[PDB]
Amino acid sequence: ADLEDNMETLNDNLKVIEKADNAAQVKDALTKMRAAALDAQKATPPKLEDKSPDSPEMWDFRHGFDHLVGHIDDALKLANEGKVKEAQAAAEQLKCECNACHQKYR
Ligand code: HEC
Ligand SMILES: [Fe+3]
Repeated sequence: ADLEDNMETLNDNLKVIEKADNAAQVKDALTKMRAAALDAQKATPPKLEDKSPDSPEMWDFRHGFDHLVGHIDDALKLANEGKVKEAQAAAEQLKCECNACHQKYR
């Protein structure tokens, strides 16, 4: 999918998590978020469309998704072990990282 769709999916699955009732629901939502984040990593953001694929901006962009996924991964662990409330908190606080990349490249 293209970058905007993947970003909508992250934003929407965050909403799924915020109102989820059990760890299985949070697990599936974080799973779809992880895939979308790595899919978004393969795109080129409009602001960087005419930079080299190997530019420092493009690698800071791509590395942001690695960093996001690392936090999703530990949130996923919590949900895998039944910690609904902690995984929800871990998930909602991803917004800090969302906003940090947005300030630079959105
Ligand atoms: C950089 C590594 C990013 C991270 C991490 C997140 N986002 Fe993002 N976002 C990024 C860019 C470069 C853009 C612009 C996309 C474009 O094509 O113009 C966006 C945009 C969004 C949007 C708007 C989507 C749209 O319809 O135009 C949303 C709703 C959004 N981003 C949400 C979002 C969330 C919830 C994130 C954390 C889970 C997140 N983003 C991370 C770059 C990056
Ligand atoms: Fe970790």
